[PDB]
Amino acid sequence: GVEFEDFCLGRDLLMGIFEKGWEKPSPIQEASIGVALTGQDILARAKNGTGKTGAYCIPVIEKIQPALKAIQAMVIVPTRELALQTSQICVELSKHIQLKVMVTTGGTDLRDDIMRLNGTVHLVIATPGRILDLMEKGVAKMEHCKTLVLDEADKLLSQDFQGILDRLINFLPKERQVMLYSATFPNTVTSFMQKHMHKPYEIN
Amino acid sequence: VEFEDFCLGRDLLMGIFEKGWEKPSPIQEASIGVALTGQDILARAKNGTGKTGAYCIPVIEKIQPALKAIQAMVIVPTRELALQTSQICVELSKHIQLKVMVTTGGTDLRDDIMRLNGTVHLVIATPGRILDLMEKGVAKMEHCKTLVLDEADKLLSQDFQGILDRLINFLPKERQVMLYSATFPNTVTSFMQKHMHKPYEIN
Repeated sequence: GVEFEDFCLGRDLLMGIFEKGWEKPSPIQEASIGVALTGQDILARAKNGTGKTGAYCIPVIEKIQPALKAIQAMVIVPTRELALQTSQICVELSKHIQLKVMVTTGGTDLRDDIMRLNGTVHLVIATPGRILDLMEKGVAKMEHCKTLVLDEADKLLSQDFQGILDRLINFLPKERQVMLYSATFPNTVTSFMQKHMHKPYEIN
Repeated sequence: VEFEDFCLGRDLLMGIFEKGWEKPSPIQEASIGVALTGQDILARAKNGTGKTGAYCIPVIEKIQPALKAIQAMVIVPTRELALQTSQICVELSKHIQLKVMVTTGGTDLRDDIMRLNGTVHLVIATPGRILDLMEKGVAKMEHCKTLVLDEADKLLSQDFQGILDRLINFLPKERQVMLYSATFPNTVTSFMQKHMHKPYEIN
């Protein structure tokens, strides 16, 4: 049976995993974590549960350098509810790392977010509209953001979002890892992945 | 850049050090991390003990010594390469309770049978001899989840009877295949198409 120690995670992260009660990796975690740690793009068909979240949160947190005071990874979700669920898991998993997590879902005085970004932020969890606004204003600087997670990609690429995911991803460095998770794969998703991703590892 | 940077146990790291391999060669840097994730691998590489180490290191890392069953197999075209490779595996695994067996021409089948009655974790084979032992039911492959084909172009060239093609159907259908070859003629790419799954390509 595959163990979390089999991935060679930092001890601080391992303690957060153990202390959250995750003794052994779930199927989607075992399927994805090892490849995700290599840096290869990831294309995963997954339903909108929460084992999905651990599957991408663990590798995202592992490769963040907390001594580097810059945004190094970003998770994009379609809703506030999902942003809060994902943020809770990241905060829990990174309990023993000095990792600064920022959540924004808009609906607030933009100065709340500007205030936070003037400080140290390692990991951004966001709905796409507000964080794109912060990127276009130059408040969220993306030079070091080498990892992007798109969670519920079919929703994020729907008509609702009016093409802003394409504007968002164009701010990221060209050398970067994209992890895409989605329940369905219509033309919006497949055309996006062909344009922006590089020979991703596919996961059923 | 360093062997320590890959996810390898201290026991194997010691065997790599005592072999005198200071840092991974470029084929090793490019291979080891992906190999450890379980992905099929397609690697263009010319001959050397560096490509040998590129597949021997992750193969050894993933063997569970407490499981007394064949867990990986390496196929090479000559007895002499099998002997060189098994010796490297024994040296790399000096600090691990790992049992390595060679199955090639030049040994009595009665000897192979008696050895396979004991514990064998890793087989280094030429194709004809191991296929014979698998057919006889003596080399039991239920747990052999990793197969390496070294110098595939030579393995698949004169295989007019389809030995390799028949051999691979004795392995678990859920399996990792690592293929290394200097050239990629029709026989090699046809094998890849038929038996491998979306392999990670290395040049």
